[PDB]
Amino acid sequence: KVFGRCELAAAMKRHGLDNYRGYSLGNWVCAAKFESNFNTQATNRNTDGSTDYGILQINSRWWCNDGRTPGSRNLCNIPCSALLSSDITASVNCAKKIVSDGNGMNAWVAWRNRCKGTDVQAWIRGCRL
Ligand SMILES: [Au+]
Ligand SMILES: [Au+]
Ligand SMILES: [Au+]
Ligand SMILES: [Cl-]
Ligand code: NA
Repeated sequence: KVFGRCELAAAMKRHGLDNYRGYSLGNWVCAAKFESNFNTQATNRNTDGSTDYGILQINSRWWCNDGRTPGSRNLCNIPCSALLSSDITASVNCAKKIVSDGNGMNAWVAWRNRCKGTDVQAWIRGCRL
């Protein structure tokens, strides 16, 4: 599923991400934009041979099991394919563990490089939330 910006904002808010570990909704929408262009089916290969899955590009190295990432963990205890669903519940619940792990949203290199220190409120401008 390719979400609209405000559609994703509303889904992430309903799923409890607004100010989760202190990160305003705009941060999460900004992250999803630059990670996946709001596309739940987005997959990308990492240099280490791990893969990033779904709207928040969650990595098989640590968080999910894709059956082909040697010497990896499955800390969200999910198949990586669950992160590709039109339903963002698994992505959001896994993202909550990730951002809690000590590095906050710096775990998403695209958040650090493209969202951090920017006016992220712009990502939820005009949305009914
Ligand atoms: Au909180
Ligand atoms: Au992208
Ligand atoms: Au900011
Ligand atoms: Cl689970
Ligand atoms: Na990416």
